[PDB]
Amino acid sequence: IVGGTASVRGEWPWQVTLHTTSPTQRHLCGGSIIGNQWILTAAHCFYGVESPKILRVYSGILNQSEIKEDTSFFGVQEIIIHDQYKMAESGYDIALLKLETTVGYGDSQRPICLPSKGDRNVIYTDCWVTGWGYRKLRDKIQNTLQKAKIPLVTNEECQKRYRGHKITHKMICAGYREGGKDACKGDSGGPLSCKHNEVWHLVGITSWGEGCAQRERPGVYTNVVEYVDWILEKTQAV
Ligand SMILES: COC(=O)Nc1ccc(NC(=O)[C@@H]2c3ccccc3CCN2C(=O)/C=C/c2c(-n3cnnn3)ccc(Cl)c2F)cc1
Repeated sequence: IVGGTASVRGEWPWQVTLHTTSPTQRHLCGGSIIGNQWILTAAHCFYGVESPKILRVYSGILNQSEIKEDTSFFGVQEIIIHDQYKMAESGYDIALLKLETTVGYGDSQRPICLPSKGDRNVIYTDCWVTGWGYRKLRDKIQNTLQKAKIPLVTNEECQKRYRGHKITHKMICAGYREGGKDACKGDSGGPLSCKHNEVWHLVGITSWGEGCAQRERPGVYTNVVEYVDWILEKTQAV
């Protein structure tokens, strides 16, 4: 996160840190708890990931220093990547992780609500991007979970900012015209959470952008409301 501040413990209880153990253990991507065995993240996180056996999901973490060999995590049973996904810049940048065990809900770890189909017309005024990513393009994974409040940008304005790309309605952009506050390397897959009628909704999945927090280069997120039926298909299968 560029231009962010340290979060408080339990502020984003749906935020997870997805680690890979190959070749050594390290933070790979952010993610969100959406169900007791379901993590919603970005499909691009799994480039070259051959098996779910190298993945570890950590919930209820404020600081990366909380994670040692003895720290409990959730194993990943299945990686489900959207069938139409090719690359982040083309859309469909969405994946589900089916966990090997159930997440026990509490004040440190709980699910974020998916946006409603009726909430497609609603205007979100209080949106936040969170993660352990870089603070500048050449930086490092941060110890403490950072947060930044960012305004949502219309599809029309976002398309003006990205000539040469096709910004579809399955994408949602966010950022200040002048830049300064945005997601950066290591934040991808994490949430873009918006508070509406005192309830937090998973509005976007941190996906891509040209650089980090650049003037007139908003962050591009998977527009979660457009994938609600896909999420239900995968998580509510008979
Ligand atoms: C040695 O340890 C490390 O350096 N760890 C470390 C650990 C993890 C990442 N993740 C990434 O780079 C991941 C990642 C993960 C898997 C496969 C590929 C990629 C590439 C994209 N990506 C981002 O985080 C997305 C950046 C991003 C962004 N940036 C543009 N350029 N940089 N940021 C601007 C706006 C928005 Cl919305 C973004 F979402 C990097 C370094």
